[PDB]
Amino acid sequence: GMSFDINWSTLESDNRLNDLIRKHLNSYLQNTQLPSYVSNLRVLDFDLGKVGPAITLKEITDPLDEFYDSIRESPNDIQFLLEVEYKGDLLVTIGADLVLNYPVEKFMTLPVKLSISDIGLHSLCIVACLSKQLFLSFLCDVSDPALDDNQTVLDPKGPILAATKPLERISIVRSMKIETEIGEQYQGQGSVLRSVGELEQFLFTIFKDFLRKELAWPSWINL
Amino acid sequence: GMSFDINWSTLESDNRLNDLIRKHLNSYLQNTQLPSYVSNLRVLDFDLGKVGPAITLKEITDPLDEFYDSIREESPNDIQFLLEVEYKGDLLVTIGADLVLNYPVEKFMTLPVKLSISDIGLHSLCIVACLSKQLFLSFLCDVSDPALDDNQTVLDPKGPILAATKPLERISIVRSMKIETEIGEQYQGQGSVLRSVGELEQFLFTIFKDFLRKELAWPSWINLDFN
Repeated sequence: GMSFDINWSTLESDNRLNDLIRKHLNSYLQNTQLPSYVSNLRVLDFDLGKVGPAITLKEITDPLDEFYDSIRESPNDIQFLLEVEYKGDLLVTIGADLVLNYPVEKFMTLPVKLSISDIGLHSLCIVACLSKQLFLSFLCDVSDPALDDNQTVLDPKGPILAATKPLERISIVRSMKIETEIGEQYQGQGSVLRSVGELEQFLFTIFKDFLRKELAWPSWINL
Repeated sequence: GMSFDINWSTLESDNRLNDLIRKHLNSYLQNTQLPSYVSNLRVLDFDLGKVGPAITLKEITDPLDEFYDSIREESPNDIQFLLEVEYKGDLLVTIGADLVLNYPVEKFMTLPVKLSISDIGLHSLCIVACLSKQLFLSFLCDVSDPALDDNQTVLDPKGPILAATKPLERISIVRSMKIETEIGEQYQGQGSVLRSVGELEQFLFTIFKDFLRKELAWPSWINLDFN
């Protein structure tokens, strides 16, 4: 490709944007139900990073007709079909309050720190634009099995775009790293470490679901 | 900012884009009048590079009306970006030249010679307009151009930038450039050869600048269409 360094300070600040994303994500978190062992989940900080994705424009066409059906509830309009490969420094700092003991009740609360980072990604996205609104979406994973025999992704009767069989499609996100810091007080006993463990499992699944319902086809991010 | 790698291979081409630029640069060279010391100028190879510019968003607006009559020529919502572009990438031009030497006697000798233009410095204000269905890029100004003091907005059509376009009244889009020259090592001894080479390097420098002026600098512009 070719190396670009893009700065949009005057459109919206990195601070501003990061906090917009942070507020969405918090909106997803405080609107999902929480388990036994976690009492409070919130996004402390979000940082999109200084490292972006490798974008490969593969096709350019008119927007899909499902958009026109979406607005019937022209022209000028154009959709990009892009092969996006992200291996960057997106960082989500999440705070939580873990509930410690089965015995008796509510024995102790703990402040805990989780860090979602190093998000791996190879995927097919479409970015459509139609007066006025701009449309970004993650369609597929590049190595998803229903692209075999070179069948174009933009086929509406295809399984991709139909989304008739979500179970069979490989997850958009290929890699992820969730780390967890607790006070050195509690690194000693395994009960705490176990609760931490499935806290990170739960967080993994929660994030999985977030991207599924926000970014994955059929779920749209709209500007 | 944020680091992007953009690839437009699906639409040609690294080869075909390079060869297009090469063909039109050759078109410029073969159509420019030459000094006595250089007989022939030609483009051996062109390579846009793997390194692009640092782009900073500098406001946004609806496209200038000049576009719309340059389309009466022949739509909301079209849009124009005003960009601070800073290029110091790896653009590489390999140019062949025929050197004329006539020291003793007359037209004594001509010398196949090979020049390398590289490290093109650039810091400028560009505008990228998109109207159905066409995308228009043009380099308006140099960042440190004197008609940008007063903080007079560039997009003022009555302002000098956009209206004037006078040949020498705006600092050249191109700030820096480095030209190397390869000749037969048997000729590295003679000073006359080296001096002719120097004059050639300067002349080539100039030529390339005005080429980029005539191709990129407002009111000249580049068109990419989707049809």
